[PDB]
Amino acid sequence: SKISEAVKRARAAFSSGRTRPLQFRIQQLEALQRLIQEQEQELVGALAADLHKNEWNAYYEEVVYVLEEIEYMIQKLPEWAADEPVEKTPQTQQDELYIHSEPLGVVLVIGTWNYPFNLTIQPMVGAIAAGNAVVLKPSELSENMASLLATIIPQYLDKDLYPVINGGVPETTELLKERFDHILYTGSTGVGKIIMTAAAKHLTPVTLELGGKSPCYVDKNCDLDVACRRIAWGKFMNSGQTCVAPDYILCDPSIQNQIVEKLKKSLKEFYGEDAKKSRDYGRIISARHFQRVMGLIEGQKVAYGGTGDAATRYIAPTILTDVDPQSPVMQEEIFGPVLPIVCVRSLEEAIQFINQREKPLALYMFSSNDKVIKKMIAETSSGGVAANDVIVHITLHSLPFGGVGNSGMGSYHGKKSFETFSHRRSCLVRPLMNDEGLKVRYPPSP
Amino acid sequence: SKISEAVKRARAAFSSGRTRPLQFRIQQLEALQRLIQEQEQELVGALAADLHKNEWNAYYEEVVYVLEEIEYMIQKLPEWAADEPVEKTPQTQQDELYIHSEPLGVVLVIGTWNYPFNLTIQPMVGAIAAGNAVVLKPSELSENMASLLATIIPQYLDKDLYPVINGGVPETTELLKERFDHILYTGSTGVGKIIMTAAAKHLTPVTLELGGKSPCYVDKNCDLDVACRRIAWGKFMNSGQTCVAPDYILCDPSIQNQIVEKLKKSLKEFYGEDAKKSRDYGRIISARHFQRVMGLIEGQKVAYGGTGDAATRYIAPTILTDVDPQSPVMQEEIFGPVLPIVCVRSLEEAIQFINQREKPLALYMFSSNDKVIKKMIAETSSGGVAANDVIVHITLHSLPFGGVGNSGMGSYHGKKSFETFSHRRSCLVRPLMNDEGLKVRYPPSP
Ligand SMILES: CC(=O)Nc1ccc(Nc2ccc(S(C)(=O)=O)cc2[N+](=O)[O-])cc1
Ligand SMILES: CC(=O)Nc1ccc(Nc2ccc(S(C)(=O)=O)cc2[N+](=O)[O-])cc1
Repeated sequence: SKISEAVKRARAAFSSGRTRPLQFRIQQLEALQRLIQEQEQELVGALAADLHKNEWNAYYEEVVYVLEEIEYMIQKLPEWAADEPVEKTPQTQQDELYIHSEPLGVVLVIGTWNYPFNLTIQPMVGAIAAGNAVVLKPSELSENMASLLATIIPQYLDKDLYPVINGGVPETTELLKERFDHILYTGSTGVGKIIMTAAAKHLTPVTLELGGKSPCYVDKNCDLDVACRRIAWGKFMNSGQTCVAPDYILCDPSIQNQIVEKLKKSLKEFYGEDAKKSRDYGRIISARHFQRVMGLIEGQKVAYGGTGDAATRYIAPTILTDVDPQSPVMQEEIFGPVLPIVCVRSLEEAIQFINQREKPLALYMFSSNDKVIKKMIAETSSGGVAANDVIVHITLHSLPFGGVGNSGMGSYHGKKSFETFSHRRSCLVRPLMNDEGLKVRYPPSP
Repeated sequence: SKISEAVKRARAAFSSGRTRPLQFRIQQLEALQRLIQEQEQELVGALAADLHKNEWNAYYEEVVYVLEEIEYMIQKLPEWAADEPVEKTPQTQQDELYIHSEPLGVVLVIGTWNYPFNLTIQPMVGAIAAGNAVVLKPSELSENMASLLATIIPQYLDKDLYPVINGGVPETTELLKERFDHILYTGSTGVGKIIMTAAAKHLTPVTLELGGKSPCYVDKNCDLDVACRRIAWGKFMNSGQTCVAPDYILCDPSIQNQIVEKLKKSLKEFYGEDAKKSRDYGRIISARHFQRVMGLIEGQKVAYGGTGDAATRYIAPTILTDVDPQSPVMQEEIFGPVLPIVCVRSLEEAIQFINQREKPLALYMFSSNDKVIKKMIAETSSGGVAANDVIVHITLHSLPFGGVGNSGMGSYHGKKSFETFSHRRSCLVRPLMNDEGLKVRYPPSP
């Protein structure tokens, strides 16, 4: 009964109080740091095999953000873990009022496949920092990374506290019968409901980082040269397989073709004339997803790319024009290198378009006008927002990353990770003295 | 069917953007303030009929805390709602980084019966302040308060935005099929799982204020006169029907009888020789609960009280001695005026006793030694903690109130209510100019 054994062993190890001193956690974190350094080439190998990442983007688009998180947490831990004194009242002057931070217990992190290292290990850094045992369940789709982590994690980190669980849906389903103190899951909206249903049975709090279609509004009087380069970058990295990728563009029909053009120009700079020959361009994860993505290109007006190779699972950077909001490519998260352009004739119409759909993980807008930015923000709802750039808003330690509605609940990154994986316990400490002022509360009343 | 209409009307009213300006929210809150003043005697009448509260404790043990919350929120709203600037990095100097607060949408508050006004309206204050539509579902067990709120709420507050839903389990069950943006529920652990299961279907975030047995540890060398007075107060108010009532006592067998004695002494001061003749002493809510509470007194060593009257649903303040941890009275939340005393022979044994059970909403300890206080806190887990008092820790605006594990998830009160009923949206605003520092990210890579 291996799953149950790993969980039981993790719980027992947590109960012994081993994780409580900050020294212990900082050292596990320092062990992770060494893992990342000593296994750099193996990590690159795994990412290359799974997603056709090269050595540069394997580091600068995934791994390096784990390191920065580790470095930041090690540094801020004593301050975060310290009891937090709070505002008193005229009646609680003599009292101590503070918030006490403590671990939840055993935490489950369920990873996903598009960034199989980062989206497994970054949440773990937080949960470790917060003093929890952490059970890991990597995605099977990132087969090479899943198998590597199961090997190297126990080589560096405490064996009982941080077990890795292998498998897929059947194994995952069985893991969710075990009692956890917190569950963090990154993946799809549909599975989020399953995680939550399973969590309810033990009243387990959850953090769900889910999906949706992240809109990208482009304004008329803005510099499209800068805009389209940034959009193309965030859209086409990892072959479009990014939760906060700009999924589609909204723009006035008068600027459509210029956008198409400036995108091509930027794409050619990134990946050359043929993207299949670029070491910087990725591949689709699985055969099933390759076909899903191809099927969305059908019956569409292609302005660029449009072709794919089933063997190596390559899809050329594709731009679609005059796209029908009801067509398949606009009815699901694309998660591939296909960028539809939908026309709207005003800011107000773009806002309405966004609000009639489920709330996205990210919302993007490009504009020189501060008032256009402020209005779209005030009148929409999304997990997070970036104006005049993409992706970057989820890499800053001071901005919590998370969804809302269908794109998720809860958040992590930086201090938020510590908070998410802790219980914040309200404490009141009074002196035990006969206080004559408190005698009014006691019966009988006058 | 008319449940569906109320929700739809509430959603449409929220969609119109009516709740967004702070002016509107403050107005609704000022209307609630008016309600509490103009309906003071009707509220007292309802609480007297349901729980045998008198006019003094109806106000000072319930209603006054709604008022303080309203006054505090009105005052702090502009500050809380304001965009919150966050720490920058050397690379985001030119940028704007802030957290934007926005309503979730339509909020459901499901109330409970023991404090049928406070535990319905206090959460509502927060959800209103945060700019949501708020659907209310009062507990049917507090039949008089449930029926009153359905009458008076629409007289003072916006009719579409803040509907009251009448009924019980069947009506509640049907309400949970509707799509909400947040659900707050106060009640039992068992029903919490149902709420959460229903919430998963729409990925609705939940705040669960649940139950458990709140322990009260009494140390050997502390002044038992002050201790037992405070314990008896918190234990026996509202006839023991309090989520954060000290449920049982843990103490060394050497101080047991003194405790029993000092409790009697305090009880006699509160409610006279016969508590049935005191207008300050409450009654059990329902016939079903009266019997539940009586059945827990059986086969137990009674040291005081022990008798009850089925007609008026009165149970005398009861103290049980040398109680077996395995007996019924120690295997469920008492929620009645029956105080068991369980013997432990050390602090370490008390800690172990607490940790082997489900996590309680509150943990109480009485001691002159701060090192004993600090140790029990560090080595246990509970929703909140009070040392050398009871109840009071959940009445301070700066201490979030909520559970952990089986005692619940999430929290509210003060600023936390505002946060809980909002989405905290991370915003990054960059200038749309050229940035040569950004060039390093674009392919082709080194
Ligand atoms: C900031 C920058 O220049 N480049 C850059 C490149 C890649 C990333 N990574 C990155 C991008 C998106 C996502 S997600 C959650 O939307 O799938 C996750 C990561 N991640 O954590 O690895 C983050 C930043
Ligand atoms: C602070 C003080 O002296 N007395 C005092 C007396 C009564 C209360 N009320 C009070 C006590 C407990 C609970 S609960 C959630 O545990 O059921 C709720 C309320 N309530 O309705 O606000 C709060 C404070």
